[PDB]
Amino acid sequence: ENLYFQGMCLSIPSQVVAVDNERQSVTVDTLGVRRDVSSHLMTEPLAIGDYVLIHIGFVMNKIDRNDALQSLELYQEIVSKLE
Amino acid sequence: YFQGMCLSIPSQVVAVDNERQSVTVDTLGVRRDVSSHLMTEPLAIGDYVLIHIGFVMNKIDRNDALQSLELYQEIVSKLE
Repeated sequence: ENLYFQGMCLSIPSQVVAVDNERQSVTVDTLGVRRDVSSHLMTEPLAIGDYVLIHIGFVMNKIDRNDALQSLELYQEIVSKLE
Repeated sequence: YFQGMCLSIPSQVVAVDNERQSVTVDTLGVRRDVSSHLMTEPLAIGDYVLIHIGFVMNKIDRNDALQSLELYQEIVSKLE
């Protein structure tokens, strides 16, 4: 699963070349092209010289139910306005 | 970073299967099953969640990565 960046594209092992934990970012090199990326979804702490496989994904964060319920009316109005 | 391009929609947990370790969420009427391992903290039925999208990174063994990269390079030389 972790091999697939998305369903029809193989992740390329990428070397970690910089780590900035105070700014939650890491720089990776993928076949020589460098990209700085947010490190919020790294699955364990990383260091220079580690190799990673990367995929677009997500994690689920809880939100207070009352805040969710109050905000949802605005989300529905947006959908109504833009569909 | 690209999470900055969209607003996560509050989504209700509408089913929980602990034998499969999955949950179902509902986002304005549309339901999806998601792995429970993706919870950042304990969720229960009826809770609301917001996803955080981004690049998930899995560390792999350096030697495996380095040996495989010859094959990636070979594909690139051939296609691109």
